[PDB]
Amino acid sequence: SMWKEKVQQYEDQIINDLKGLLAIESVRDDAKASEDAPVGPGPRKALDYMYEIAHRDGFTTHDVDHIAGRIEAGKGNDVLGILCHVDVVPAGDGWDSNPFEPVVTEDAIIARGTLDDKGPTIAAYYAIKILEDMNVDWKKRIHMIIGTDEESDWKCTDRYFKTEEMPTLGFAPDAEFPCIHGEKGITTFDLVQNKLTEDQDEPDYELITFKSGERYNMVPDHAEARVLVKENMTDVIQDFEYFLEQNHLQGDSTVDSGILVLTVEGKAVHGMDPSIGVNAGLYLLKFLASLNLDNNAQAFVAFSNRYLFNSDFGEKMGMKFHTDVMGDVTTNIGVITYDNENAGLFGINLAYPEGFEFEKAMDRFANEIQQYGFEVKLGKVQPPHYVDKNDPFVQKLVTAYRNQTHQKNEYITKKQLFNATSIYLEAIYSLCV
Repeated sequence: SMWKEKVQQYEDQIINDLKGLLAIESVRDDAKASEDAPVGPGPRKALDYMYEIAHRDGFTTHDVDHIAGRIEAGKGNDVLGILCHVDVVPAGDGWDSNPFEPVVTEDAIIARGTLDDKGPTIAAYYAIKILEDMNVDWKKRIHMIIGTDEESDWKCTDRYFKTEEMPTLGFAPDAEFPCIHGEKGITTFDLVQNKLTEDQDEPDYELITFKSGERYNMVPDHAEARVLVKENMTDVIQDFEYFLEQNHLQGDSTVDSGILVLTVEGKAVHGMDPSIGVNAGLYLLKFLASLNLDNNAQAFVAFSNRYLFNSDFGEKMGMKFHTDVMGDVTTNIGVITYDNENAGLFGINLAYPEGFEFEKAMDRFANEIQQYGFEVKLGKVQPPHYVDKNDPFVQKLVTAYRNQTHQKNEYITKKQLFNATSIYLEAIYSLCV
Protein backbone atom coordinates (compact mmCIF):
# COMPACT_ATOMS: atom_id res chain seq x y z
CA SER A 1 0.00 0.00 0.00
CA MET A 2 1.14 3.57 0.64
CA TRP A 3 2.49 2.16 3.91
CA LYS A 4 4.80 -0.16 2.05
CA GLU A 5 6.62 2.44 0.05
CA LYS A 6 6.89 4.61 3.11
CA VAL A 7 8.92 1.91 4.87
CA GLN A 8 10.99 1.25 1.75
CA GLN A 9 12.42 4.74 2.33
CA TYR A 10 13.84 3.53 5.61
CA GLU A 11 15.25 0.25 4.37
CA ASP A 12 18.92 0.98 5.03
CA GLN A 13 18.34 2.50 8.46
CA ILE A 14 16.24 -0.46 9.54
CA ILE A 15 18.96 -2.86 8.40
CA ASN A 16 21.64 -0.84 10.15
CA ASP A 17 19.77 -0.61 13.39
CA LEU A 18 18.94 -4.29 13.21
CA LYS A 19 22.49 -5.37 12.46
CA GLY A 20 23.62 -3.31 15.41
CA LEU A 21 21.26 -5.14 17.75
CA LEU A 22 21.95 -8.64 16.32
CA ALA A 23 25.67 -8.04 16.79
CA ILE A 24 25.17 -8.00 20.57
CA GLU A 25 25.62 -11.41 22.13
CA SER A 26 22.70 -10.75 24.41
CA VAL A 27 22.55 -14.25 25.85
CA ARG A 28 21.53 -14.98 29.41
CA ASP A 29 24.46 -15.33 31.83
CA ASP A 30 23.29 -15.89 35.39
CA ALA A 31 26.75 -16.69 36.71
CA LYS A 32 28.15 -13.33 35.71
CA ALA A 33 25.07 -11.27 36.57
CA SER A 34 25.32 -8.29 38.86
CA GLU A 35 23.06 -5.51 39.99
CA ASP A 36 24.18 -3.63 36.90
CA ALA A 37 23.41 -6.61 34.64
CA PRO A 38 20.95 -8.88 36.46
CA VAL A 39 20.93 -11.43 33.64
CA GLY A 40 24.48 -10.80 32.49
CA PRO A 41 26.36 -8.19 30.39
CA GLY A 42 24.88 -9.11 26.96
CA PRO A 43 21.16 -8.47 27.54
CA ARG A 44 22.08 -5.37 29.48
CA LYS A 45 23.91 -4.06 26.38
CA ALA A 46 21.06 -4.93 24.08
CA LEU A 47 18.64 -3.06 26.29
CA ASP A 48 21.06 -0.09 26.43
CA TYR A 49 21.41 -0.22 22.66
CA MET A 50 17.70 0.37 22.27
CA TYR A 51 17.73 3.38 24.60
CA GLU A 52 20.56 4.88 22.49
CA ILE A 53 18.76 4.78 19.17
CA ALA A 54 15.66 6.05 20.93
CA HIS A 55 17.65 9.03 22.22
CA ARG A 56 19.41 9.47 18.89
CA ASP A 57 15.93 9.77 17.42
CA GLY A 58 14.57 12.00 20.18
CA PHE A 59 12.43 9.62 22.27
CA THR A 60 12.30 9.67 26.06
CA THR A 61 13.05 6.31 27.68
CA HIS A 62 12.72 4.76 31.08
CA ASP A 63 14.76 1.95 32.63
CA VAL A 64 13.70 -0.46 35.36
CA ASP A 65 16.58 -1.90 37.35
CA HIS A 66 18.48 -2.57 34.14
CA ILE A 67 16.26 -5.64 33.44
CA ALA A 68 13.46 -4.05 31.35
CA GLY A 69 12.40 -0.64 30.17
CA ARG A 70 10.44 1.42 27.71
CA ILE A 71 10.76 3.81 24.82
CA GLU A 72 8.00 6.41 25.02
CA ALA A 73 6.08 8.11 22.22
CA GLY A 74 2.74 9.78 21.56
CA LYS A 75 0.29 11.94 23.45
CA GLY A 76 -2.88 11.30 25.47
CA ASN A 77 -4.45 9.33 28.32
CA ASP A 78 -4.36 5.95 26.71
CA VAL A 79 -1.20 3.96 26.46
CA LEU A 80 -0.71 1.36 23.75
CA GLY A 81 1.96 -1.16 24.78
CA ILE A 82 4.06 -3.30 22.48
CA LEU A 83 6.07 -5.83 24.48
CA CYS A 84 9.21 -7.39 23.13
CA HIS A 85 12.53 -8.74 24.26
CA VAL A 86 16.22 -8.38 23.35
CA ASP A 87 17.75 -11.42 25.07
CA VAL A 88 18.49 -14.32 22.83
CA VAL A 89 19.16 -18.09 23.24
CA PRO A 90 22.63 -19.53 22.66
CA ALA A 91 23.55 -20.47 19.13
CA GLY A 92 25.20 -23.80 19.64
CA ASP A 93 24.82 -26.68 17.20
CA GLY A 94 26.43 -26.42 13.72
CA TRP A 95 25.95 -22.85 12.41
CA ASP A 96 27.13 -22.25 8.82
CA SER A 97 27.84 -18.71 9.88
CA ASN A 98 28.75 -16.62 12.93
CA PRO A 99 25.53 -16.34 14.93
CA PHE A 100 26.46 -13.00 16.52
CA GLU A 101 28.04 -11.46 13.44
CA PRO A 102 25.00 -10.80 11.29
CA VAL A 103 25.35 -11.51 7.58
CA VAL A 104 23.05 -9.52 5.34
CA THR A 105 22.35 -11.29 2.12
CA GLU A 106 20.58 -10.34 -1.10
CA ASP A 107 17.11 -11.32 0.11
CA ALA A 108 17.81 -12.07 3.77
CA ILE A 109 19.62 -11.28 7.00
CA ILE A 110 21.19 -14.13 9.01
CA ALA A 111 21.81 -14.16 12.77
CA ARG A 112 20.48 -15.40 16.09
CA GLY A 113 17.59 -13.26 17.25
CA THR A 114 16.60 -12.26 13.72
CA LEU A 115 13.23 -14.02 14.40
CA ASP A 116 12.97 -13.98 18.19
CA ASP A 117 12.88 -11.13 18.86
CA LYS A 118 15.31 -8.58 17.51
CA GLY A 119 13.67 -8.42 14.09
CA PRO A 120 10.17 -7.69 15.28
CA THR A 121 11.54 -5.39 17.95
CA ILE A 122 13.18 -3.23 15.25
CA ALA A 123 10.10 -3.39 12.98
CA ALA A 124 7.95 -2.13 15.83
CA TYR A 125 10.33 0.66 16.71
CA TYR A 126 10.57 1.84 13.15
CA ALA A 127 6.82 1.97 12.70
CA ILE A 128 6.94 4.38 15.64
CA LYS A 129 9.90 6.37 14.27
CA ILE A 130 8.32 6.66 10.86
CA LEU A 131 5.11 7.95 12.36
CA GLU A 132 7.09 10.38 14.46
CA ASP A 133 9.01 11.72 11.42
CA MET A 134 5.64 12.51 9.86
CA ASN A 135 5.32 14.88 12.82
CA VAL A 136 1.90 13.22 13.11
CA ASP A 137 -0.57 14.34 15.74
CA TRP A 138 -0.89 11.51 18.29
CA LYS A 139 -3.98 10.76 20.41
CA LYS A 140 -2.43 7.93 22.39
CA ARG A 141 0.84 7.28 24.15
CA ILE A 142 2.88 4.28 23.01
CA HIS A 143 5.21 2.36 25.26
CA MET A 144 7.54 -0.02 23.57
CA ILE A 145 8.30 -2.26 26.53
CA ILE A 146 11.50 -4.20 26.24
CA GLY A 147 12.52 -7.09 28.45
CA THR A 148 15.63 -9.19 28.91
CA ASP A 149 14.56 -11.85 31.40
CA GLU A 150 13.19 -14.98 29.76
CA GLU A 151 12.05 -16.13 33.21
CA SER A 152 9.28 -13.58 33.38
CA ASP A 153 6.01 -13.57 31.44
CA TRP A 154 5.03 -9.89 31.79
CA LYS A 155 2.69 -10.48 34.76
CA CYS A 156 1.36 -7.54 36.78
CA THR A 157 3.41 -9.45 39.28
CA ASP A 158 6.73 -9.18 37.51
CA ARG A 159 9.45 -6.54 37.93
CA TYR A 160 8.39 -4.08 35.20
CA PHE A 161 4.70 -3.93 36.25
CA LYS A 162 5.29 -3.72 40.01
CA THR A 163 5.90 -0.01 39.38
CA GLU A 164 5.33 0.95 35.73
CA GLU A 165 2.05 1.96 34.08
CA MET A 166 -0.21 -0.78 32.66
CA PRO A 167 -0.97 -0.40 28.96
CA THR A 168 -4.63 0.30 28.31
CA LEU A 169 -4.31 -1.99 25.31
CA GLY A 170 -1.54 -3.67 23.33
CA PHE A 171 0.30 -6.60 21.79
CA ALA A 172 2.40 -9.15 23.67
CA PRO A 173 2.80 -12.12 21.36
CA ASP A 174 4.66 -14.54 23.63
CA ALA A 175 2.88 -14.04 26.97
CA GLU A 176 -0.33 -15.68 28.11
CA PHE A 177 -1.11 -13.30 30.99
CA PRO A 178 0.56 -9.98 30.22
CA CYS A 179 -0.25 -7.00 32.42
CA ILE A 180 -2.39 -5.23 29.85
CA HIS A 181 -5.88 -3.97 30.42
CA GLY A 182 -8.47 -6.23 28.89
CA GLU A 183 -11.21 -8.00 30.76
CA LYS A 184 -12.53 -6.65 34.07
CA GLY A 185 -12.14 -9.12 36.88
CA ILE A 186 -15.37 -10.61 38.17
CA THR A 187 -16.73 -12.72 41.06
CA THR A 188 -19.93 -13.91 42.64
CA PHE A 189 -20.69 -14.86 46.19
CA ASP A 190 -23.69 -15.18 48.40
CA LEU A 191 -24.36 -13.44 51.66
CA VAL A 192 -26.32 -15.99 53.67
CA GLN A 193 -28.28 -15.24 56.84
CA ASN A 194 -28.16 -17.54 59.81
CA LYS A 195 -31.67 -18.52 60.74
CA LEU A 196 -32.81 -17.49 64.15
CA THR A 197 -35.16 -20.01 65.65
CA GLU A 198 -35.99 -18.03 68.78
CA ASP A 199 -39.26 -16.81 70.28
CA GLN A 200 -40.97 -13.46 69.93
CA ASP A 201 -44.16 -11.45 70.15
CA GLU A 202 -46.50 -11.36 67.18
CA PRO A 203 -45.27 -8.62 64.85
CA ASP A 204 -47.17 -5.93 63.02
CA TYR A 205 -45.82 -7.58 59.88
CA GLU A 206 -44.35 -10.95 59.16
CA LEU A 207 -42.43 -11.28 55.92
CA ILE A 208 -43.40 -14.64 54.45
CA THR A 209 -41.46 -14.52 51.21
CA PHE A 210 -39.35 -12.23 49.15
CA LYS A 211 -37.94 -12.82 45.72
CA SER A 212 -36.05 -10.69 43.23
CA GLY A 213 -33.68 -11.38 40.34
CA GLU A 214 -32.05 -14.57 39.09
CA ARG A 215 -28.55 -16.03 39.02
CA TYR A 216 -27.32 -13.77 36.22
CA ASN A 217 -25.11 -10.68 36.51
CA MET A 218 -28.11 -8.49 35.69
CA VAL A 219 -29.85 -5.79 37.72
CA PRO A 220 -33.23 -7.24 38.79
CA ASP A 221 -36.19 -5.24 37.53
CA HIS A 222 -38.77 -7.14 39.54
CA ALA A 223 -39.30 -7.78 43.26
CA GLU A 224 -42.11 -9.26 45.32
CA ALA A 225 -42.73 -9.35 49.11
CA ARG A 226 -45.51 -11.34 50.75
CA VAL A 227 -46.31 -10.02 54.16
CA LEU A 228 -48.67 -11.13 56.95
CA VAL A 229 -50.34 -8.09 58.44
CA LYS A 230 -51.39 -8.34 62.09
CA GLU A 231 -53.50 -5.24 62.28
CA ASN A 232 -55.07 -3.19 59.56
CA MET A 233 -53.72 -2.65 56.13
CA THR A 234 -54.73 0.76 54.90
CA ASP A 235 -51.62 2.39 56.45
CA VAL A 236 -49.09 0.01 54.88
CA ILE A 237 -50.77 0.29 51.47
CA GLN A 238 -50.89 4.08 51.69
CA ASP A 239 -47.19 4.20 52.72
CA PHE A 240 -46.18 1.86 49.90
CA GLU A 241 -47.73 4.13 47.33
CA TYR A 242 -46.05 7.15 48.84
CA PHE A 243 -42.76 5.31 48.83
CA LEU A 244 -43.27 4.38 45.15
CA GLU A 245 -43.83 7.98 44.11
CA GLN A 246 -41.07 9.46 46.28
CA ASN A 247 -38.68 7.09 44.54
CA HIS A 248 -40.16 7.41 41.05
CA LEU A 249 -41.00 3.75 40.87
CA GLN A 250 -43.68 1.61 39.32
CA GLY A 251 -45.06 -0.92 41.79
CA ASP A 252 -48.25 -2.20 43.23
CA SER A 253 -50.01 -3.83 46.14
CA THR A 254 -52.42 -6.72 46.37
CA VAL A 255 -54.24 -8.10 49.30
CA ASP A 256 -55.88 -11.40 50.00
CA SER A 257 -56.78 -13.09 53.21
CA GLY A 258 -54.40 -11.24 55.45
CA ILE A 259 -51.49 -11.52 53.11
CA LEU A 260 -50.24 -8.33 51.50
CA VAL A 261 -48.31 -8.76 48.25
CA LEU A 262 -45.93 -5.93 47.44
CA THR A 263 -44.55 -5.63 43.99
CA VAL A 264 -41.84 -3.25 42.70
CA GLU A 265 -40.64 -2.82 39.09
CA GLY A 266 -37.14 -1.61 38.37
CA LYS A 267 -34.90 -1.23 35.37
CA ALA A 268 -32.79 -4.14 34.15
CA VAL A 269 -29.35 -3.30 32.91
CA HIS A 270 -26.15 -5.36 32.83
CA GLY A 271 -24.59 -5.95 36.23
CA MET A 272 -21.25 -4.62 34.97
CA ASP A 273 -22.54 -1.08 35.59
CA PRO A 274 -25.45 -1.11 37.96
CA SER A 275 -25.58 2.62 38.67
CA ILE A 276 -27.45 2.75 35.31
CA GLY A 277 -30.40 0.65 36.38
CA VAL A 278 -32.73 0.47 39.34
CA ASN A 279 -32.68 -2.49 41.69
CA ALA A 280 -36.33 -3.43 42.38
CA GLY A 281 -35.22 -5.78 45.14
CA LEU A 282 -33.13 -3.28 47.02
CA TYR A 283 -35.81 -0.66 46.77
CA LEU A 284 -38.47 -3.02 48.16
CA LEU A 285 -36.19 -3.92 51.10
CA LYS A 286 -35.57 -0.22 51.62
CA PHE A 287 -39.30 0.26 52.15
CA LEU A 288 -39.68 -2.79 54.45
CA ALA A 289 -37.09 -1.11 56.65
CA SER A 290 -39.73 1.31 57.88
CA LEU A 291 -41.96 -1.44 59.26
CA ASN A 292 -42.08 -3.46 62.47
CA LEU A 293 -41.18 -6.88 61.08
CA ASP A 294 -40.49 -10.19 62.75
CA ASN A 295 -36.88 -10.51 63.95
CA ASN A 296 -35.35 -12.49 61.12
CA ALA A 297 -37.02 -10.50 58.38
CA GLN A 298 -35.96 -7.27 60.11
CA ALA A 299 -32.28 -8.24 60.45
CA PHE A 300 -32.43 -9.22 56.73
CA VAL A 301 -33.97 -5.93 55.64
CA ALA A 302 -31.48 -4.12 57.89
CA PHE A 303 -28.52 -5.91 56.33
CA SER A 304 -29.57 -4.93 52.85
CA ASN A 305 -29.77 -1.29 53.99
CA ARG A 306 -26.41 -1.11 55.73
CA TYR A 307 -24.35 -2.84 53.06
CA LEU A 308 -26.35 -3.02 49.89
CA PHE A 309 -28.87 -0.27 49.23
CA ASN A 310 -27.51 2.57 47.17
CA SER A 311 -24.01 1.13 46.86
CA ASP A 312 -23.28 0.33 43.19
CA PHE A 313 -19.56 0.92 43.69
CA GLY A 314 -18.88 -1.31 46.74
CA GLU A 315 -18.84 1.69 49.00
CA LYS A 316 -20.89 0.22 51.83
CA MET A 317 -18.94 -3.04 51.69
CA GLY A 318 -15.63 -1.28 52.15
CA MET A 319 -14.70 -1.87 48.57
CA LYS A 320 -14.82 1.36 46.65
CA PHE A 321 -11.79 1.41 44.37
CA HIS A 322 -11.21 3.77 41.50
CA THR A 323 -8.96 3.36 38.52
CA ASP A 324 -7.56 6.13 36.43
CA VAL A 325 -8.72 4.46 33.17
CA MET A 326 -9.72 0.86 33.91
CA GLY A 327 -12.92 1.69 35.81
CA ASP A 328 -14.22 1.12 39.33
CA VAL A 329 -15.02 -1.82 41.60
CA THR A 330 -18.69 -2.56 41.00
CA THR A 331 -21.27 -4.49 43.03
CA ASN A 332 -24.48 -5.80 41.51
CA ILE A 333 -26.99 -7.58 43.73
CA GLY A 334 -28.45 -9.99 41.20
CA VAL A 335 -30.58 -12.25 43.36
CA ILE A 336 -32.35 -11.67 46.68
CA THR A 337 -34.43 -14.39 48.32
CA TYR A 338 -36.12 -14.93 51.63
CA ASP A 339 -38.49 -17.42 53.26
CA ASN A 340 -39.30 -18.64 56.78
CA GLU A 341 -37.38 -21.93 56.60
CA ASN A 342 -34.19 -20.71 54.93
CA ALA A 343 -34.16 -17.07 55.96
CA GLY A 344 -32.40 -14.70 53.58
CA LEU A 345 -29.86 -14.71 50.78
CA PHE A 346 -28.17 -12.05 48.62
CA GLY A 347 -26.30 -13.00 45.43
CA ILE A 348 -23.48 -10.54 44.69
CA ASN A 349 -21.62 -9.91 41.42
CA LEU A 350 -18.45 -7.96 42.06
CA ALA A 351 -16.49 -6.58 39.15
CA TYR A 352 -13.00 -5.23 39.60
CA PRO A 353 -10.13 -3.72 37.71
CA GLU A 354 -6.55 -4.62 38.17
CA GLY A 355 -5.33 -4.42 40.78
CA PHE A 356 -7.88 -4.08 43.50
CA GLU A 357 -7.03 -6.14 46.48
CA PHE A 358 -9.75 -8.75 46.21
CA GLU A 359 -9.36 -11.39 48.97
CA LYS A 360 -8.03 -8.91 51.50
CA ALA A 361 -11.25 -6.93 51.13
CA MET A 362 -13.39 -10.05 51.26
CA ASP A 363 -11.79 -11.22 54.48
CA ARG A 364 -12.29 -7.87 56.16
CA PHE A 365 -15.98 -7.79 55.18
CA ALA A 366 -16.39 -11.54 55.78
CA ASN A 367 -15.57 -10.73 59.42
CA GLU A 368 -17.40 -7.42 59.84
CA ILE A 369 -20.47 -9.43 58.83
CA GLN A 370 -20.05 -12.09 61.52
CA GLN A 371 -21.77 -10.02 64.19
CA TYR A 372 -24.97 -9.86 62.14
CA GLY A 373 -25.36 -13.64 61.60
CA PHE A 374 -24.36 -13.44 57.94
CA GLU A 375 -21.72 -15.52 56.23
CA VAL A 376 -19.94 -15.34 52.90
CA LYS A 377 -20.17 -18.23 50.44
CA LEU A 378 -17.52 -17.73 47.78
CA GLY A 379 -18.42 -18.17 44.14
CA LYS A 380 -16.02 -18.34 41.22
CA VAL A 381 -13.16 -15.84 41.03
CA GLN A 382 -12.33 -14.71 37.51
CA PRO A 383 -9.36 -12.36 37.75
CA PRO A 384 -8.83 -9.40 35.42
CA HIS A 385 -6.93 -10.43 32.33
CA TYR A 386 -6.08 -9.60 28.78
CA VAL A 387 -7.64 -11.34 25.86
CA ASP A 388 -5.56 -11.10 22.79
CA LYS A 389 -8.41 -11.51 20.28
CA ASN A 390 -10.59 -8.87 22.00
CA ASP A 391 -7.76 -6.32 21.98
CA PRO A 392 -8.45 -3.36 19.69
CA PHE A 393 -4.75 -3.18 18.70
CA VAL A 394 -4.29 -6.85 18.07
CA GLN A 395 -7.35 -6.50 15.85
CA LYS A 396 -5.96 -3.58 13.84
CA LEU A 397 -2.91 -5.73 13.41
CA VAL A 398 -4.90 -8.52 11.95
CA THR A 399 -6.68 -6.01 9.71
CA ALA A 400 -3.40 -4.30 8.74
CA TYR A 401 -2.01 -7.75 8.04
CA ARG A 402 -4.96 -8.80 5.87
CA ASN A 403 -4.59 -5.52 3.99
CA GLN A 404 -1.00 -6.54 3.21
CA THR A 405 -0.40 -10.04 1.86
CA HIS A 406 16.03 -21.74 18.90
CA GLN A 407 16.87 -23.09 15.44
CA LYS A 408 20.22 -23.28 13.68
CA ASN A 409 21.15 -20.76 11.05
CA GLU A 410 18.18 -18.57 12.07
CA TYR A 411 17.42 -15.77 9.65
CA ILE A 412 14.73 -13.33 8.67
CA THR A 413 13.79 -12.32 5.14
CA LYS A 414 14.25 -8.73 4.19
CA LYS A 415 10.65 -8.75 2.94
CA GLN A 416 9.37 -10.36 6.15
CA LEU A 417 11.07 -7.53 8.07
CA PHE A 418 9.79 -4.53 6.05
CA ASN A 419 6.30 -5.99 5.81
CA ALA A 420 6.28 -6.39 9.59
CA THR A 421 7.08 -2.68 9.83
CA SER A 422 4.38 -1.74 7.29
CA ILE A 423 1.79 -3.71 9.27
CA TYR A 424 2.89 -2.34 12.64
CA LEU A 425 2.91 0.95 10.84
CA GLU A 426 -0.63 0.75 9.50
CA ALA A 427 -2.10 -0.63 12.72
CA ILE A 428 -0.41 1.84 15.00
CA TYR A 429 -1.39 4.69 12.72
CA SER A 430 -5.06 3.79 12.45
CA LEU A 431 -5.26 3.38 16.15
CA CYS A 432 -3.19 6.14 17.68
CA VAL A 433 -3.47 8.92 15.11
